[PDB]
Amino acid sequence: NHTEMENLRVQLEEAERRLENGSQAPLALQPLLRRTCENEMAFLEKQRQDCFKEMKEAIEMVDRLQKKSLKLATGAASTSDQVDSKIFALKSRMEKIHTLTRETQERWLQIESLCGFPLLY
Amino acid sequence: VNHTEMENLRVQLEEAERRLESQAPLALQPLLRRTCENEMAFLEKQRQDCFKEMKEAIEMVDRLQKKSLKLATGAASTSDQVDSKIFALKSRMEKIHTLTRETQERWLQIESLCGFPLL
Repeated sequence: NHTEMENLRVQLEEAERRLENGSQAPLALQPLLRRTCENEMAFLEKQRQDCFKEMKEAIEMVDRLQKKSLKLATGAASTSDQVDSKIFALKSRMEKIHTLTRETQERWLQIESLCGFPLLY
Repeated sequence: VNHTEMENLRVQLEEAERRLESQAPLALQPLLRRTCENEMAFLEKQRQDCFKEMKEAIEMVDRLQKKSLKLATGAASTSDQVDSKIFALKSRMEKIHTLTRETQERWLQIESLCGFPLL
């Protein structure tokens, strides 16, 4: 009972160390921040999941195009053009997501070290 | 530059003034404000998605009243399954709603352990 326990070990170990330095935040914070940190990484993974899933739809669309009169279409974009810029968007988004998760990991490492206890992964 | 960097500063300087005369290191307040702001944003995007799906559903119900039929096996009709689409959605919206209450509490608690504002 359960991960509550490993938090405790984390806490007890630092309490021992503090009873004997650097930046230290109150030990009551460690479970609250480990939870927070964990929500945040989860939220990122689910964004990464979605972009993957949407990239997979895109691939399927390209498969359809290649498989399957035409008209004029105006001053707009063809469906093929629409798909190519779908991919572009998706790939920029996936880059955005990748840096966001590096930024977030850094932030959490900074928080750890200001706090004086572990929290990441 | 300026922007929210300034506001954080006023938050920090103010508390530094009180501390000079539970405490977390003041350098934490900007990192924690960012973090907290992310979490509420992530939450809101979820509330949005679920709203958007409850809207898709309302649309299905409408299409159903508008518009031949076989035996269908030992399963659920189109209207049966839409009705359960709505049930799931309503539950998700409820879990989403409690989650954001729990999350606010956590941040207030964090605030109080830290000794500075964050929401």
